[PDB]
Amino acid sequence: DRFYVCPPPSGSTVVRLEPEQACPDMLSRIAAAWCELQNKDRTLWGEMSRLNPSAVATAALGQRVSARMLGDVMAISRCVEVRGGVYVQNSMRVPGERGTCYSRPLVTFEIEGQLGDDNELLISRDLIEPCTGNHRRYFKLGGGYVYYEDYSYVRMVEVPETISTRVTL
Amino acid sequence: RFYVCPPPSGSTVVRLEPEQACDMLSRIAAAWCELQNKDRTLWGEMSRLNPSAVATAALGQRVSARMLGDVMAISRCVEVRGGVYVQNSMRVPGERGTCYSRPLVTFEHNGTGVIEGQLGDDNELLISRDLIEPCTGNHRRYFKLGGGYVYYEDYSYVRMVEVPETISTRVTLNL
Amino acid sequence: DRFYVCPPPSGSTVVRLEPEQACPDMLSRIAAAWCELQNKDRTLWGEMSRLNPSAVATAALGQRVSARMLGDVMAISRCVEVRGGVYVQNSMRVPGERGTCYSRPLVTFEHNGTGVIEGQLGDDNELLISRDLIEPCTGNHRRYFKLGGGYVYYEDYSYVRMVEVPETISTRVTLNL
Repeated sequence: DRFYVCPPPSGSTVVRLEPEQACPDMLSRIAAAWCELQNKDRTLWGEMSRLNPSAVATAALGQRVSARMLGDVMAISRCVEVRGGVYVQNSMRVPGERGTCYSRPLVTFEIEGQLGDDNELLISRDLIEPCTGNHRRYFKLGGGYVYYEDYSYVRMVEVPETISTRVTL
Repeated sequence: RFYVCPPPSGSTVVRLEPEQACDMLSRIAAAWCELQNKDRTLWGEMSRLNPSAVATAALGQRVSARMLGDVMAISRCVEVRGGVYVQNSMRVPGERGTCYSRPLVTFEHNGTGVIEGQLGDDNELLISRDLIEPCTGNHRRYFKLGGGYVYYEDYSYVRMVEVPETISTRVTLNL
Repeated sequence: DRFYVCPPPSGSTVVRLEPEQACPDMLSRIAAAWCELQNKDRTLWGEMSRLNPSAVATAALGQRVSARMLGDVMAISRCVEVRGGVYVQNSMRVPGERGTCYSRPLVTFEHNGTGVIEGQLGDDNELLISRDLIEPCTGNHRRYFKLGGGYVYYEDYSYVRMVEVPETISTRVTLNL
């Protein structure tokens, strides 16, 4: 899948989450339940907007967007594809400090940033954690995954095993 | 509307209904069942951070709630009757650096008298004024207030606004 | 329901949450929206999998598993039934320091792999071998923990009685056909 950078949301585009919607023979009990379902779910969507507004808004608009909460309202900025080659960097240790490492891999792309959630590329290399033993991480990188051990790069891996929360109809 | 939330007591205690035992309208019915079983886990996880919002959704009436271990304490929320005064400055008078996360309000009714509290989520008026955060530059906020929203640049009131711009995760089913 | 121990997931089995799928007159309008609904829904599961991957995994599989993140992927390990009896401690007060307390009850139970484990009641009837879920103490302290098919009641950090909570609240949407 594609790489995006996410431009900071300005206080310009301000939107909110579509409120609960009023609700209206076996094609009719289904329609009302479907409505009541959608309404109730909005409470879950509400809670997520608080913490992960970006991901609530991408799902809502069907496009890659960045978001921040400015209180009780959302500030939307469109994301941009990175056509280039992206390159991951061997170490994940911070060259100026010991006992601190980047929590996610460093990359360079066409600038010196680091890998975010779901193939987002950041410019800010500032996701850091205290270092650990048995440090093992798999990071989604484009179509595949890249594996790290003791914060030193190891290999690109496939992860075929899959778990699902879909309901089959 | 507006609401005050009394603190729930250990009087009536409830819990989330557990997962349930489960031609085309039959498979659909089955999927519908399973979907409810699966969503159940989403509701459970939220009920720990925000039991209130879980309860009110499940109840149909604005309620408040707290977790007592794995069980939930409830109280109905009182509907606010009367005018409201929104303060203009969200800076705490007591200290520099620290301010209010949401706008202060004064309103009044029921037992017993005028309350100096603050604006909560989803048009809940709080009594406790403790929603505190250190000051930041270029600090824009909006806060839901009744139907519309109240704008706030660098920690003080500007104007009343609106938001025609609606974003939906809702899914449509036109039968 | 039944009790469960949960071995720590080594990265031996590592999984990912299955991606969204491309979506295909009145019956069609449904399966379409049903598919768009699962698609949308996946963002919620993506989120939860970040705080409680164990619960995301057990819902997915239909069995009690315990998970932990290793980056953007889930280490899975299948949980095992505990079958012997169980001793519940009366006092959720921690022995070492005043003011510090367990936030879930202490249990002792016996396993088949290892022997007697001095553990602790956890969510949805899981038994943990650790005894380190620790909050500070409080007055006015009332808790109800899920234990077997009932709930056990504690006041001021010490056992009281075996309650039942008949009272139920629900987010379910009924559909009758």
